[PDB]
Amino acid sequence: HAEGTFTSDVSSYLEGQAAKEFIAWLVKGR
Repeated sequence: HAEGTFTSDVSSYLEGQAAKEFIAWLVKGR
């Protein structure tokens, strides 16, 4: 922890994961 100090990963992962919702929306919209 200490903004860079590992923390980066865990967060980026949350982001990288979350994205799906919209990534798929464009199909999972009809």
